[PDB]
Amino acid sequence: VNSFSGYLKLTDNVYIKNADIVEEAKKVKPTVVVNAANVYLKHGGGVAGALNKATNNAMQVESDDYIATNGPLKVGGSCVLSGHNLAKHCLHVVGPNVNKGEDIQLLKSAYENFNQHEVLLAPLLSAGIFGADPIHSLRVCVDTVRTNVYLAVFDKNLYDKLVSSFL
Ligand SMILES: CC(C)[C@H](Nc1ncnc2[nH]c(-c3ccc(S(=O)(=O)NCCO)cc3)cc12)c1ccc2c(c1)S(=O)(=O)CCC2
Repeated sequence: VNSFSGYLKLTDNVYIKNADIVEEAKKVKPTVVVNAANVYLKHGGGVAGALNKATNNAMQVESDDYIATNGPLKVGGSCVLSGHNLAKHCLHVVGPNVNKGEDIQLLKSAYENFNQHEVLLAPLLSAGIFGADPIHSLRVCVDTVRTNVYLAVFDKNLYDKLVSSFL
């Protein structure tokens, strides 16, 4: 259960590893995997596309049914759906996409959703092509998340810059 390996503990509740979140989910089958979602839960590329491809599109079929019945999420919001073969549950969280003018204050609301789950495997919210400064996203995670979060960052260069900034 939640057999995370090779993480570096940064704080009492934040751990980090240079790894593909999809490979970590396949190995660990955690209780919760976090998806870096958008408000219509369309998993077209990046982390969301990779997690969806690893479920062979089951995540996308389920997300479409959630959207049809409940409507879109808001930026900073989340929903809990099945984790299929990757985890017991998938927590779809929408961080702001600064490359599109969404406010950075919503990154704190996005990480606050992690607090409803004791243990989570997660990506660094709003980083990559969402345009937020990735070291700033790690500072918001550290100051906002109180439950146990295991961050998988699939880039050794960025992992080293995050760990150098933190230590
Ligand atoms: C900052 C960056 C290093 C980080 N990336 C990632 N972090 C952690 N696990 C990751 N897996 C992949 C991946 C991609 C594609 C594929 S593939 O389907 O092309 N190849 C399949 C081979 O089995 C296979 C894994 C990316 C990745 C990240 C963190 C946050 C965000 C992004 C990206 S974003 O997707 O640009 C926008 C949403 C916010």
